[PDB]
Order: sequence, then C-alpha cells, then structure tokens
Amino acid sequence: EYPTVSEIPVGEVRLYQIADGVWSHIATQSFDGAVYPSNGLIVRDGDELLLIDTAWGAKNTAALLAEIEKQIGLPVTRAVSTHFHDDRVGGVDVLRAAGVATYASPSTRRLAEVEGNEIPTHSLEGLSSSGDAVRFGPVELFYPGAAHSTDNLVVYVPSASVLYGGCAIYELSRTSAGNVADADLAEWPTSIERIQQHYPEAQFVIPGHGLPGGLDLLKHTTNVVKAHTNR
Ligand SMILES: O=P(O)(O)Cc1cccc2cccnc12
Ligand SMILES: O=P(O)(O)Cc1cccc2cccnc12
Ligand SMILES: [Zn+2]
Ligand SMILES: [Zn+2]
Ligand SMILES: [Zn+2]
Repeated sequence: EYPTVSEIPVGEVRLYQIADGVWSHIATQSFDGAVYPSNGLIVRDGDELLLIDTAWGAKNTAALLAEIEKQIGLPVTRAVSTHFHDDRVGGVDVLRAAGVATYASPSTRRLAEVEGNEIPTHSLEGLSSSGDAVRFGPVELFYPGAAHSTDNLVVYVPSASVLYGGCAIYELSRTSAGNVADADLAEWPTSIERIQQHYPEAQFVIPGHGLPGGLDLLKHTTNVVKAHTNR
C-alpha cells in the first residue's frame, strides 16, 4: 500500500494520506548507481498547505507541486527544510519561484550556504538548543540535537499524532548506517531519546526514507547507529 521505488518512475511523485489532513510525499532519486526513495510531509492548515521538505531536486519538486495541485488543490504557502542536504533543500528554488515561502533554521541556512546548496529564504527562530520546540502553523518543530546532521529538525502533527523524523530516523528495513559524513554519531542516540521523551504519544512515525511505522523506529535507529559506532 505504501509506495516503493518500483512504483515511482524517476521525476515522479506519489502522495500518501497518513491521517486526515496529513500526507507524506514520496519520490525517488538516483545516486551512485542505486535508486533511493525519500519522504516529506504535507499538512493542511485551514485552506492552505504546509510543506515539509522538498522532493529531492528541482524536477521532483516541480512534479511535487503539480501533484499537490492535482490531488489536493490547496495552495502550498510555506515550506520547511529539516536539514541542509539535497533531499531536503534541493528544489527550494522551484518552491520560491512558485510563490512558496521557504523556511529553515539559521543553522541549516548557514550549512546549506557553505555547501553551495539552495538556501531557504526565511529563518526559523527558537530552535537553536537541543530540546527546543516551536509551533509553526499546524505542526510543532523540534530540534532534538545533532544526529544525522547537526541541524536536523523533526516535525510533529498534534492533531494527527504523526511524527516525521526526517533523515534522523531510519526505517526498519535499514540494518546499517547510510550517509553519516555530516552526522554526530556520539550524540545521535541522545537526540533520539529527546524525541522519545517529547512525543511518547506519537502513533505514526515517518522516516526520511522508506516505510512508516511506530515509535519502535526510534530505538531501531539507535541500535543501528550504535552498531555503526562500534564498526
Ligand atoms: O543518508 P541517509 O541515511 O539518510 C540515505 C542513505 C544514504 C546512503 C545509503 C543509504 C542506503 C539505504 C538507504 N539510505 C541510504
Ligand atoms: O544523507 P541524505 O540522505 O540526506 C542524502 C543522500 C541520500 C542517499 C545517498 C547519499 C550519499 C551520500 C550523501 N548523501 C546521500
Ligand atoms: Zn542528509
Ligand atoms: Zn517571504
Ligand atoms: Zn536522507
């Protein structure tokens, strides 16, 4: 039922309704000879939509906008990028050209600029310290501490009990670490524990890539990260 890579031609995007007014968007990207899925979030806010993360690239993100327009038909007014990598900011320029106000933390914006990646326009205040949370439209933004990257944010939808982990949370099928070049392996388990302590009532947990699940995905990611730490 949840889409996988073989259902998704490159450059195309699928939407998946998780709860009332809450969808994930799923896309694919090729890299180093393999094909990866990637998730983001869509949250209804009255008669508009809040977008969480791009669909990994300009072409995917334009297709994302066209699919939202076709299937939902409400305007995407704001977007939040949860860290500075391409699967999160790649396509910000397409969003901005479409009239979407793009947002990220000051930490993410600076890291994106140093990396030469696209830079969300607006800066999100109140997220500079581990454990910081701010309301942003229909969601709560949470900075749990460094994990997959030093800037990674997670997103909770209290109306639907949906926790979106971004790349800081692995799907259960992943038994080994992915790209950890920008990770803080020493702090990743502690950051996950902050997520667990702050959202123990979460019912749906969306990883940055692959299949959603329950709160078990948090301990799963800790297990994998700790195993990678020990080589
Ligand atoms: O950097 P990541 O972890 O978020 C995504 C990622 C990077 C490198 C290898 C992977 C293998 C499977 C799934 N994802 C992979
Ligand atoms: O870490 P992610 O997922 O944001 C970006 C990502 C996804 C898949 C493979 C990668 C290899 C190196 C660097 N990034 C990769
Ligand atoms: Zn990343
Ligand atoms: Zn603006
Ligand atoms: Zn990722």
